Amino acid sequence: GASQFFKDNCNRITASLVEGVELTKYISDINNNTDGMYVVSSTGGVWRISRAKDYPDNVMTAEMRKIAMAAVLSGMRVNMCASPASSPNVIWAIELEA
Amino acid sequence: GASQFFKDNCNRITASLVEGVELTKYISDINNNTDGMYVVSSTGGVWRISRAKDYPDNVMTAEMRKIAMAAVLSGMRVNMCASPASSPNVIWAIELEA
Amino acid sequence: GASQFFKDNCNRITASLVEGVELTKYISDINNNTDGMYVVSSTGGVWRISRAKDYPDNVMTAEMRKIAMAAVLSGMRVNMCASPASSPNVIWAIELEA
Amino acid sequence: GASQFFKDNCNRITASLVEGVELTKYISDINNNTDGMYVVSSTGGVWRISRAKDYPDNVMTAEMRKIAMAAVLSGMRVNMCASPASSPNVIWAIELEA
Amino acid sequence: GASQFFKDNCNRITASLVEGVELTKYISDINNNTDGMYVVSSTGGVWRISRAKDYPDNVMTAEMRKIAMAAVLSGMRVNMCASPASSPNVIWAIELEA
Ligand code: NA
Ligand code: NA
Repeated sequence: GASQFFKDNCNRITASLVEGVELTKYISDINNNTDGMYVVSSTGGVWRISRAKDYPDNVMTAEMRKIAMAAVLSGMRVNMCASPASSPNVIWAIELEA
Repeated sequence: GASQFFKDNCNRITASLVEGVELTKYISDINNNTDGMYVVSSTGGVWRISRAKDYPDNVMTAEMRKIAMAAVLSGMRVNMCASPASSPNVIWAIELEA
Repeated sequence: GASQFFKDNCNRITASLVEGVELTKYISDINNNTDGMYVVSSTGGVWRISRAKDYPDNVMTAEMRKIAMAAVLSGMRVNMCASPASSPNVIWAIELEA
Repeated sequence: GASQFFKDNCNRITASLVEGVELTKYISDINNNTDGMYVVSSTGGVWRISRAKDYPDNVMTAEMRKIAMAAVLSGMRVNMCASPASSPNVIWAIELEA
Repeated sequence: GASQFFKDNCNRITASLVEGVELTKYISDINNNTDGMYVVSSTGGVWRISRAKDYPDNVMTAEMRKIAMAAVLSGMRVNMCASPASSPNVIWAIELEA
């Protein structure tokens, strides 16, 4: 049950809408090769959270990390818009649902 | 119900007062043409949260994001003072109520 | 009740001590004329939270906002040292109590 | 009680190990000549939390603030390596305990 | 247990995967010899959280510290990828598990 606004914003062949995901793992990694921020779902799916140096994307990425860590802490579900082209798929948008 | 203070400030300007809103979705988006931070109400109404690069407004915008996210986690209601100029309407002021 | 330390530091020449305040609203506002961060108590008293652009005061002002929002979320009471020279009165020190 | 590691790092005559402290107030002050962040224990003990502009102490001092806040909100105890003179004392290290 | 993703990435013979660690202390230290951020587990094992002055690694190390603090606050277990060459061992990746 992603909002219709969230669905409308991720409605293209080059992006994957994924709905009602339970995230159960939140990962920070600064190892070589695998550095980044990730989440893993109850199913075992993995996404990478985008990072960005400057404004405005640095506001949105910081909020993606807060959404991700709140979902893992609370068990709230998220809906995601993600790039299918990248492995793990990179999150382009995320929706935290009560 | 909105504080008299908050109602008076919103009544100064042409923006519209919205009371007792229950926010159920919080969105961060870095897609190409819908980038931003947004909230979705229990009735499906959508608003964008103000963005600002610089001081002092970036203080207030950061707190609007925290108020948004707290309302979504807690189910606390919010009152908004929202501009109709844009789609979705932009939150110019918000009040978290316990 | 306010700590002796908090009370001793609130210089009565320049400010007044307010004890055992229950804050029930937290407001962020970016409108042109009512610009700022505020709190509203259970009795309708309003106060403006101080902001600063530079270190070190912006460490303290960030923590005033965290105390304010935590009090509204939790119902924990605060004590304030507030200047009466503006309306709303401005908070120059705040003490969150467990 | 304090970890052996924490005790080991605070084992000198000029700083005191203080264990099982209940913090019940958390103060932000920007007033003339008392500005700073402080905590008050259940028995009336006062400490200033250190402040630092630059890396790496800006990381640790920000974490000391979050530890103090969390202790006040949760009632979790802390252990401190602190100065041994009259209140208010300074803090060299702080351990939040579950 | 560790996600398959997490386990796959802790793949240097010089590194150690530790699973299902319950962290019970979170330390901020600004002493001269021992400055840093640490966690202590329910069995007394100690680790140092990595630090980084600059983007991008400072995004991940900030999230390491949020993961550690959340774990101590909630009792949620963590999985770590850590380096034995050090005393205390240094965390190069960490997975918070709901
Ligand atoms: Na006075
Ligand atoms: Na000592």
